[PDB]
Formats: sequence, C-alpha cells, structure tokens
Amino acid sequence: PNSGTLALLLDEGSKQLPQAIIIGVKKGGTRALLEFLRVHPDVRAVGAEPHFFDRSYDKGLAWYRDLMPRTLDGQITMEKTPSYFVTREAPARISAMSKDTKLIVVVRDPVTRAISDYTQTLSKRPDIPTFESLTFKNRTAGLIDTSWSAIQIGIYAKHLEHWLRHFPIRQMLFVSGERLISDPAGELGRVQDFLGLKRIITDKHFYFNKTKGFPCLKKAEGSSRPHCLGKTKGRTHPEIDREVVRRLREFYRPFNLKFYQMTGHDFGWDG
Amino acid sequence: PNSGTLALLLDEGSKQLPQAIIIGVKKGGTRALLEFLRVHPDVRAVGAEPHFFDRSYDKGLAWYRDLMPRTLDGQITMEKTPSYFVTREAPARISAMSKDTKLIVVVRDPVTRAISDYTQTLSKRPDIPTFESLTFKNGLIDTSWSAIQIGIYAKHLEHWLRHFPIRQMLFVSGERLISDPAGELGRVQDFLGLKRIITDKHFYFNKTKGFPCLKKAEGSSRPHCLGKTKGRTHPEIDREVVRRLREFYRPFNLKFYQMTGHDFGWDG
Ligand SMILES: Nc1ncnc2c1ncn2[C@@H]1O[C@H](COP(=O)(O)O)[C@@H](OP(=O)(O)O)[C@H]1O
Ligand SMILES: Nc1ncnc2c1ncn2[C@@H]1O[C@H](COP(=O)(O)O)[C@@H](OP(=O)(O)O)[C@H]1O
Repeated sequence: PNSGTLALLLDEGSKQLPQAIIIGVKKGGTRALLEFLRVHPDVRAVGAEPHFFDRSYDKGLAWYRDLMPRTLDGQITMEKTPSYFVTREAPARISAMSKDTKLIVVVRDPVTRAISDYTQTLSKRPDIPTFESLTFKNRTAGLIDTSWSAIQIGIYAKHLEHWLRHFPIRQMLFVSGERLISDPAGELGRVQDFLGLKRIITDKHFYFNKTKGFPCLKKAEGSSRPHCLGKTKGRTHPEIDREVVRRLREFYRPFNLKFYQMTGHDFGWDG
Repeated sequence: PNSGTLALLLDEGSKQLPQAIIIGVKKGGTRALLEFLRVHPDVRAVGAEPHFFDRSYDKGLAWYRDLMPRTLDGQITMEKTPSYFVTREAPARISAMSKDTKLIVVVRDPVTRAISDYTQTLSKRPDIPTFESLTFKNGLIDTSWSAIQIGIYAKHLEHWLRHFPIRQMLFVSGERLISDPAGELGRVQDFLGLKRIITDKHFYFNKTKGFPCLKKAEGSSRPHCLGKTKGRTHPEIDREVVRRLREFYRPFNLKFYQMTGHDFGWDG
C-alpha cells in the first residue's frame, strides 16, 4: 500500500460495527459464502470468526469494533461466527448492539450437515464412536439422541424461533448451501440484493476445479490468482447405513417443512 | 495461496502471448487503465512494462513469453508499453506475432500530454529549461521535440493501419478515464470481448489527490490510489504558448477524430 492510499484510509476510513453478520449454520457453507462475498468492492470482513456474542462478550463492544476492518463510505462491514445461531444469549446481544443488524444463515440438508459435522469432529478426535452409534439414544427403538450437537444444530425451525423473538423475519436471509455449490453466481445474486449491494459477482468470477469437485474463485479478493477452499472444506464423508439415513431424514422432515413455511421457501431436502 | 489452489494453476495453467496490448500513449493514462482492468477476473497482466517490441526485441520471443503470467482458459493475457505507439518497427513486429492482436491506445489532449511529459522529465532532471523554451525552434514550433511529436496521433496511426485493420484498435479517452472511469472501462471490456463486470462501484474519488482510486485493487482487500508519480503537479504555462500549441495540433486532431470516428473533445 502506497502513501496516498494509506493516507486516504487514515483520513476518510473508519471502523464500523458490522451491519450484517453470517450467524450460522455450522458446516452450512459459511466459509464459501464469505469468501465469495469478499470479491465485491463494497464488502469488507473480519478474517477470523470473532466469537464475540458467544465467547468473548465480556470484552465489550469497543473490543469488537476494534477487530473490524477500516472501511470507506458505502462499504459493508461483516463477520461470520457459525456458532451464534445456537447461542442462547446471541439474539439478545446482537439486538442490543443494533436492532437493525442484518442476519444471514447458510442452511444445508440437516442430514448431510450432521454427517459433515461428525466428519469434522472425527478428524479432530479419531477415536470417537461411529456416526450410527452417536445418532441413537436407542437404536432398535429408533430413538434418536437430540441432545447430541450434530443432530441438534440441524433443527433450524426451533433455533429460528429464538431469533424471531428479537429480529423481524425481513432482516434475515436464508441461503441455500446446496445451490451455493451448484450455482454460486445465482445464490450470490440474492445475497447482494439483501445487503443492498449492486449485483457485481457473476458467473465469470468462478472456475470449476474438477480435481476438487467444487467451484473456485477465478480471482480471489486481494489476489490475482484463483482460490479454491482448502482441504478442510469439502471433506469426504464416510458411508452411512442406509437405514440410519432413512431414520434421520424421517426425524428432520417435520421440522424441515416447518422451516420451509417460516422462511417462505422449499429448500428441497425432502423432494 | 494454498496447496489445492497452487496445484490447479500448475496443472491447468499456462503462459500465453498477449492477445491484447496497451501500446500507448506516453502519459495518456496507461497505468490507470491497466490497474483498473486488472480488477476483472478474466484479465491477467504482466506487472512491468516489457518494452519487447521496441527496446529488448533482440532478446528473442522466448524472453517475452517468459514474462507472461500463467493464465486459465478464458483469461486474457496483457501487457502495456506506452512507447510502442511511436516505435516505427512495432506495427510489423506485433503483426508478425499475430495479425489478430487487439490494440488499445489511451489518448490525451496533445497539449496536456506534452506538458505532462515535460513535467516527468523535469522530475528526473530539475535543471532542464522551461517548457516554453523547449516548445519553440524559433513562432516556429520545434516539432522535432519528442514531447510534441508524440502528440501527433494521426501520423502515428497511419503507420499502424498499414499492418492492422482499424477495428482491431480501440482509442480510450484519457480525460474520460478520469471523469468517468466505469464509462471508459465499459468500452474496453466490450472491445476485449469480456463480460462487463467493472462498474461504478469499483471506484472511489479521492478528494485530496484529485483522482479516482480503486475501492478494492486486484492485489488487495483495501482501496488503492495511484502513486505520487501519477498525477504530478504541472508548472504554470504561458497562455500564448498554450494557444499556439493548441492551434498547431487542431488540424491533426480533427483528422484523428475522422480516422477513429470519435471526437475526443480537445478542441470542443
Ligand atoms: N466452493 C466450495 N468449496 C468447498 N466447500 C464448499 C464450497 N461451497 C460449499 N462448500 C461446503 O462448505 C462446507 C463447509 O461449511 P463451513 O465453511 O460453514 O464449515 C463443506 O462441507 P463438507 O466438508 O462436508 O463437504 C462443503 O460442502
Ligand atoms: N486515477 C488516476 N490517478 C492518477 N493519475 C491518473 C488517473 N487516471 C488518469 N491519470 C493520469 O495518468 C497520467 C499518467 O499516464 P501514464 O500512466 O500513461 O504515464 C497522469 O498524468 P499527470 O501526472 O500529468 O497528471 C494523470 O493525469
């Protein structure tokens, strides 16, 4: 950065509390959304997940504001912390910072999200029981263990009720994790509209990596070369017992249908 | 860059010869044009000015292609060397590489271009004579002075048209690049066959510097204004000298407008 540029930021740039936050969900495709959004000239985001509203609230809003990137007028300041979605005091705390805060939730088929979550935990703690084992409280009775975080996070409808007690539905956007993969430019169109940004991100910003199997950015923010998400993003899932899968799809179905109605959109996880 | 990404470039990436080149003009606003164009995801450009077709031609084509960035299918490879425009041998040589090469020329009011050129020379050698002194040979203007000769666009253009069809050339307005960046960039993207991505939101006007800056540069998440060397303060020039130079260029300017089919408005 040259003298004049730094000078501009020093003189006309300021640190703002985030006007929009990606609050969830874990494994929904939150890193992908944030990286794609960063391509837009009017988006500036914190690199790390702050975990302010859940883990470090006692440090204060001043500390939080301090983590934010210095922006120019017109640019939107954002942060993502997937765990907020299921944090009890989060809705109240964010509303306390500002009642007009916009919230983005990247959702995904509860079944594949649960398996994705498990896969990640398995890579960290390789000696844990199987997915089938953790899924049930009682296998033959078919009684699922809803206290297990992996299952719990996927009951979107219930968590959403918690948020709607502090925010109007109009201030929330529900992004399709599946479409973010099959047609990112398409999904980003909706996100840009929601954030009040001009639709700049388009098909030409993406390049499909056959080797990885997911789309990548033809040119990443702050770089001239492409950018595919790392090995940690797009982990291979273990094969799960067909019956266990049918049972979990059965468990989520009613909650999914409620979620479709609450959001006014059928995400297609139940056909 | 991470493993997966880097692997992708090594496997699917490849160096190409430039399909489009910014060939001029000196002080027209070439750095600004290239820096703005680099924001496009389908554009990859050489960082330095090659000076292949003019200065280092004897280094062979191998050396040239070496400097090119590794691109992905669909991405256009580009370079800028402002002095190509006035290089006699440039037209034939570039055509030899490929007669399908697209050429972009950023033009500027010949008078302000001349003063800008002088100002740059002055920054490198503060002891040179005044601009007014160098302008005249005797009311006879010293047309042999590079600062003046470079501005006779029509003359140089005739040389290029002996090797390229006018449709493979685009003349960008240096003045509009400043007043309406997105406007000129739109013309450029269309000419290069690239989708129109660069828009008004990509720019932020710097009141302190007096020029627009990129809100987000290609190689950064932060804004980017051109350096202190781009947008130099010009010395105050005698009105009579300015009048005589404008009168000198006018005939040539109007011819240039007819050749390119565009009135750049340097004479109204
Ligand atoms: N272009 C992309 N590259 C990699 N992963 C992507 C992606 N678009 C979406 N994803 C998804 O993002 C998930 C991770 O979400 P988060 O970033 O919120 O943790 C990955 O889960 P898997 O690893 O199970 O495939 C993957 O499915
Ligand atoms: N955004 C921008 N910032 C700075 N200079 C810019 C600019 N857009 C156009 N220019 C012009 O680009 C000229 C330099 O052209 P080049 O890069 O081809 O040498 C400058 O000449 P001055 O220094 O006389 O103002 C300036 O007028």
